[PDB]
Formats: sequence, structure tokens, C-alpha cells
Amino acid sequence: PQITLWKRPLVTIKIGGQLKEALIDTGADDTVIEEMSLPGRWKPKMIGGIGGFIKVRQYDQIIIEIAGHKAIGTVLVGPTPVNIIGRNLLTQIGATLNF
Amino acid sequence: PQITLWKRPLVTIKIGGQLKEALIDTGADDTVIEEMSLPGRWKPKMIGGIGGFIKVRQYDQIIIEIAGHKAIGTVLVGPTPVNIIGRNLLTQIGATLNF
Ligand SMILES: CCCC[C@@H](CN[C@@H](CCCC)C(=O)N[C@@H](CCC(N)=O)C(=O)N[C@@H](CCCNC(N)=[NH2+])C(N)=O)NC(=O)[C@@H](NC(=O)[C@@H](NC(C)=O)[C@@H](C)O)[C@@H](C)CC
Repeated sequence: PQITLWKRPLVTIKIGGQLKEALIDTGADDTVIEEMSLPGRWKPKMIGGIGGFIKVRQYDQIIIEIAGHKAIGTVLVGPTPVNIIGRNLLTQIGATLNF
Repeated sequence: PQITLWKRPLVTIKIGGQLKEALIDTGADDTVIEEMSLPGRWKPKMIGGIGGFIKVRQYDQIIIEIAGHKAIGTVLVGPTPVNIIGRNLLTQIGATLNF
């Protein structure tokens, strides 16, 4: 699709069989989701945002759908204010910015 | 242009007579710039994201040129770790997300 920016670019995602809302975020390197259970082992990661740094859990090779488009990749889980879909998965679905 | 998302989408902006580099952030409601002088009255604002909140100064009716495209709107100034172009200005330059 084409998504304009007059409103927040919120989409539905599917992860772990569950539908969630998330923000398409070109300003995010990574994909960060609120607390949930994911399978397998995780590794530690520190990430930064507008207000400082937080610790998250890094899960690799997670199956995720973004607005109906299939991706398989890294998902960070931790105390983000909002679920964000970042560039690691936006590149898998072929997303670009255009003006 | 078409901007891919393999790397951070950085652009040059001109604001207040100065050139700066800034991140195109579809996940940002507002435009947030590191400390600089701007004309006119301001009022304080708290803005949040990963890591919590920072205090900024809100300036209205600021003219800005983003990768060569002129727009006018509100600009927030304060201790942001990165200069951010948010949706309030991205709409004005006609920026969309496409996949
Ligand atoms: C979580 C809230 C929504 C998404 C977030 C994305 N902003 C980018 C800004 C760029 C960094 C300061 C971000 O945090 N990106 C992170 C996301 C986490 C991630 N890992 O992907 C990032 O890429 N972090 C990199 C570090 C980038 C460093 N950059 C640099 N040195 N130049 C990282 N690997 O940790 N938006 C925001 O932080 C904005 N928040 C908002 O728009 C709204 N706030 C809330 C809470 O929704 C509004 C109600 O204020 C701020 C700027 C105010 C207008």
C-alpha cells in the first residue's frame, strides 16, 4: 500500500498467532514489542530512544506478519511505550519512503 | 526521491540559517532538533519514547527545507540524542511509506 503520515502509521501485525497493533517506524533500527512470550533463547541488548536507554530481550528468526506481509527476523521485547516495526523488518517487506 | 531503509534515512535540512543532518522518523509525531536558536515565542513541552521523556521548547511557524523541499510548522528544541524530522513536517513535503 501507500501510507500517508497525517495520522500515525499504525498497522496490524501477527506474532505468536496473535494480532497486535504496531507503528511503522523508519526512525527505528530494530523492531521492539511490548512484553509477550516468544520461544527459544534470548540474548541481551541495550537500545536507545528519545529519553535514554532500556534493556530488552533479543529473539532471532521470529515469524511475523506486518500488514499481511511475511517476515522472519529479529524481535526485541521490553518496556517500549509502543510496538514499533523498524528497519530490520521494513526491508524484508520492501518498504520505502517516497517524496 | 525514493529512500530505502537499509541504513538510517538521514537527510540534510536547513533551519534557522543552519544546515543540520536529521533522521526521517515516521514514528515521531513531532520534529525535534538539538539545541539551537529559533525566533519567536516558545512554550515548554515534555516528549516521550524509548527511555522516557525529555523537556523541550516548542516554537511554531518555523520554516524549514528538508532535502530541498520547503515546509513550515512546529519545531521542538532540546536535548535530543538525534535530530528528528517527524510527521508534522513529513506530511508537508509529501512523504509517504510504500510497500
Ligand atoms: C517508542 C515511541 C514511538 C517511536 C519513537 C521512535 N523514535 C526514534 C528516534 C531516534 C533515536 C533517538 C527511536 O527511538 N529509535 C530507536 C528505536 C529502538 C531501536 N532499537 O530501533 C532507535 O533506532 N534506536 C537505536 C539508536 C539510534 C541512535 N542514533 C544515533 N546515534 N544517531 C538503537 N539501536 O538503539 N518515537 C519517538 O520517540 C517520539 N514519540 C512520539 O512520537 C510519541 N510518543 C510516544 C510515547 O508514543 C508522541 C506522543 O510524543 C519522540 C521523538 C517525540 C516526538
